[PDB]
Amino acid sequence: EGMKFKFHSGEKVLCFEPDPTKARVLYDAKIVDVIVGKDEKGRKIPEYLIHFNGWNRSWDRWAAEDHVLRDTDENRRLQRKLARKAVAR
Repeated sequence: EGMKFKFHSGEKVLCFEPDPTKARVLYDAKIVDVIVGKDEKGRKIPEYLIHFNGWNRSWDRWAAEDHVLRDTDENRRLQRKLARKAVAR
């Protein structure tokens, strides 16, 4: 690998809505795999296979490190804020 990974396989996490057509929110999620990938420019980055809790494995997707947050009180609070803001009615 060479590089440093902030998260690890098996780690329960909060992952942002990966669909840009959808409201920004944080899902309860789990790291399922980790590789070295690339950004828009071809520069090496870390990437994570995310399974989203309560969603079947067809929703699994690769995310960049910054789209994933550690599951903490602090990020739980943010999850609440983002979720209640997304209610459109």
